[PDB]
Amino acid sequence: VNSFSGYLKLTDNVYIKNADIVEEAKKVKPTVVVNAANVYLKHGGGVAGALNKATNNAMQVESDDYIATNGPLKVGGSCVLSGHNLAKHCLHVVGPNVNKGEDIQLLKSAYENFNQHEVLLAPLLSAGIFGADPIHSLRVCVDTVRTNVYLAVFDKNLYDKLVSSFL
Ligand SMILES: O=C1C[C@H]2CCC[C@@H](CN1)N2c1ncnc2[nH]c(Cl)cc12
Repeated sequence: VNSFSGYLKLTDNVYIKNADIVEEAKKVKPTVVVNAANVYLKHGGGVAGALNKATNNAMQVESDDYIATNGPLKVGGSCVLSGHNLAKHCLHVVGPNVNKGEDIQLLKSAYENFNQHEVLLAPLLSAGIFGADPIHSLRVCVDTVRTNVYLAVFDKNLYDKLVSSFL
């Protein structure tokens, strides 16, 4: 039993809700919140910009130190950093950005990072400003993640479409 409330159950291990991941994180304080990161951990917009803003830029300060030490992530890769006031940990995961020409096949590799954590709160990778089809992202999530994932979908219209079209 966990503290996630109001989710629709899609499969044995995947749950979905129309919610703002920022507000959901602040309420649940999950062990792991997933960020829709880029390889530079520059959290300017989309989910990343929103999460970083909620940490009062502490996420960005920590991220800049991480990059200065380690260099950029790989597309499809991840790193674990602090969750600040939102969660114990933040798993920064880089899905391919279609608006940069990146290989959509890397989306499965991106979701594989979730399997290193028993329970996560997460957005749909590569959705939103990353330019991928959120319906496809949900399919890859369901077919790749085996741990317990709670998906927050900000747009109510998109949420309804994701539920109504789910096979
Ligand atoms: O539902 C979506 C899809 C998903 C990936 C693309 C960017 C946005 C757009 N809307 N996003 C979010 N997901 C969950 N929480 C969110 N909070 C804020 Cl602000 C945005 C946001």
